[PDB]
Amino acid sequence: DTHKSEIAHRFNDLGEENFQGLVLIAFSQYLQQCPFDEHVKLVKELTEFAKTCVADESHAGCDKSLHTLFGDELCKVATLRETYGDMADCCEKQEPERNECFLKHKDDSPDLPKLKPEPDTLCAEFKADEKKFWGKYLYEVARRHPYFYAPELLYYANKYNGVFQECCQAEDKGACLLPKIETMREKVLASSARQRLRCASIQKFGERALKAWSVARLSQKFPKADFTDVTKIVTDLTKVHKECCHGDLLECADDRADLAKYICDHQDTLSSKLKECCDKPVLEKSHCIAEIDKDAVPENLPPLTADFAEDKEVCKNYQEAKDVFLGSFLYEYSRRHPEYAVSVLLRLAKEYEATLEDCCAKEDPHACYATVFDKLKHLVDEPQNLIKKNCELFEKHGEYGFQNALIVRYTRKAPQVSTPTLVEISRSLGKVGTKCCAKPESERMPCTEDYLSLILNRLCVLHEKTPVSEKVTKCCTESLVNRRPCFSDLTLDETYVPKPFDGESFTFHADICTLPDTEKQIKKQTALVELLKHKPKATDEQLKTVMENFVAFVDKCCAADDKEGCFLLEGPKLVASTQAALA
Repeated sequence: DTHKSEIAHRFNDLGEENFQGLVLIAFSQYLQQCPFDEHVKLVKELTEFAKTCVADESHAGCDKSLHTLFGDELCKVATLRETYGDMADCCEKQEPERNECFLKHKDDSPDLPKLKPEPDTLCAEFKADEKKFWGKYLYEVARRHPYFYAPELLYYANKYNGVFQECCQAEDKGACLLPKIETMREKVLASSARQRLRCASIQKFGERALKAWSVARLSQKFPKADFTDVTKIVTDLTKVHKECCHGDLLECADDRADLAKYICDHQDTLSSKLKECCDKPVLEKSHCIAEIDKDAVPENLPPLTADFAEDKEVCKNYQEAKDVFLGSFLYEYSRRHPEYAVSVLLRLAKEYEATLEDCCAKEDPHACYATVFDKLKHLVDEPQNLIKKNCELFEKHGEYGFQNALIVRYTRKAPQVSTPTLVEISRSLGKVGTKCCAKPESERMPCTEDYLSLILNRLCVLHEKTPVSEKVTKCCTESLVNRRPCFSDLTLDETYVPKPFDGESFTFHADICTLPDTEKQIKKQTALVELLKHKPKATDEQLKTVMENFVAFVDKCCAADDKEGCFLLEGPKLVASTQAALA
């Protein structure tokens, strides 16, 4: 809800420290290139005005919307616009427009230096000023991921500190810290992808899509809940995510706290896994609930054919009460299948929907949709063969082998996409092997579908910033829930006109010899993409030969005395070699 003084309301609800955090996150996600201390000052200033309004709401300005209050604060420190971008055009414009402009200016792949844990330096900062060091962590992560789930970011900031709380007390700082923060960094990135997809769902496919996702999601976590309760929690959660994804972070965090209290207050009718969450403080409590496993399927449930195929009122309910009727279907189908991926559950509901839209226009609707479930049961089969086929490729060729094959397959599907993007996304798609293939059946599809929906979303967010491929635009915008099988159906893009020439686009150099093995990979794989981009019908067999010429060439020259000399005298016969194998 809103109060006359929203700043007062949020500071009271949230308490200073999380108020401060979220305001830092907001500024850092709005101005991802601005320096830390210009932000800290903006936050100290908002905080003081917040305090004023708390003491006296009757004071001037206190009734201003949070947008107003944020933007005039950003616009003061930032007259800086030169090596910024176009954006200082926003400040000039007024509200509600200046805010939209801001939001529109969020950069999904800023080009900021990957940060390298320097254990001693960071431990120093912790001693001087934990608070600053807390906020330092927030600033760094928020600006690299400007849609990161803001109250979850506070949770992570606290764990990041409680880590140095523990290891900065050590003789071996590194051997302590650097395991912890690598492990935590992986979750942070996973959280970041999950949220980018939530914000893509509402932003490009409307609030309806996000709502469907949550019904499916929540029905899997609390399957013993009735559709009334699920519907109430879905409503509250959709609004939490709507606020967070629109930058309304004080309102997000506050509504999320209220929700987490409602869940915990009702835990006896929701899931017995909540016992482990519900005595925790607020942010840990919310995080634990976010992370909750599905529950077991409730026993003694009737068959879905009852309400969904047999009920005389099917077309009636679909026509008269469409969104809630599909909602009910999604809930009932989802609570019965924890072994299903959410994007799959949603795919099934869309196909159920599409069948009714065909069938209810006919003379005998029931004759037409009677068998709808046998059809949907089969849509679950499609992924299985390919998932199976890919896990076999992974077992036989490991992660590297599986990324190289994906690089060939996605370079062929989308040869216009920039080489660093094709490398990044292939490399992430290939990690699905490691993540999912040694799972059992009950988790395997959800594992794979889930993780692919997250990385394909990354591709589409990147592609929206610079659209280059017709077929990518198509799969990204056609249907959210069908993105994975769309990208799968994509074949060699015959509309692509090959890279005729350049002067030796990719050359290996003696520098390569010292890079860490990881980075030597990304160099080989870049070179693979460039090979494919110039000879877009090269065969699997030709491609494996040239990769083998890449590896033989580097091994020979990295093992040479005059390393750079070998790259320069022998480089040329790799170019000819490749030429000769491609004919």
